[PDB]
Amino acid sequence: SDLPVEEQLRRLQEERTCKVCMDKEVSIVFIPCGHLVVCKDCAPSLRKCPICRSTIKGTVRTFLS
Amino acid sequence: SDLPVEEQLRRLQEERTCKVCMDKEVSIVFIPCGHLVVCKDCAPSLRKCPICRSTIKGTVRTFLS
Ligand code: NA
Ligand code: NA
Ligand SMILES: [Zn+2]
Ligand SMILES: [Zn+2]
Ligand SMILES: [Zn+2]
Ligand SMILES: [Zn+2]
Repeated sequence: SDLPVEEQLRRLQEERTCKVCMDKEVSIVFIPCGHLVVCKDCAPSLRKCPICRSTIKGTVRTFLS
Repeated sequence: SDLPVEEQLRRLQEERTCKVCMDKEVSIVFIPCGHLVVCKDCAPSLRKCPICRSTIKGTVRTFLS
């Protein structure tokens, strides 16, 4: 793709944005699933990953650069 | 911003793309710095993080979703 720019931009914004608050950017990696889908403010409120449903056993704070 | 879409798209592509191979997408988080800047193919060739310069002491495989 090969797809409209604003459509490509929307897809990247979406994958970089928190899946629970739809506001702040992702910054927490779940262990063991490895999803990067929530921000640091939202992570403590979760027992399980929003995407798959693995019970979060650890977390790593990450920075996109 | 408030900036041209193709410019916004370029910035997001760049932050999602490996900083060493400029090809595959980022998928490794460095420990302790927490940078997500390289792919899984490129990570083993590094002793230090490309962005800051922390000596990588561990890694977590992450998936953007
Ligand atoms: Na998990
Ligand atoms: Na590091
Ligand atoms: Zn959030
Ligand atoms: Zn998950
Ligand atoms: Zn790479
Ligand atoms: Zn670093």
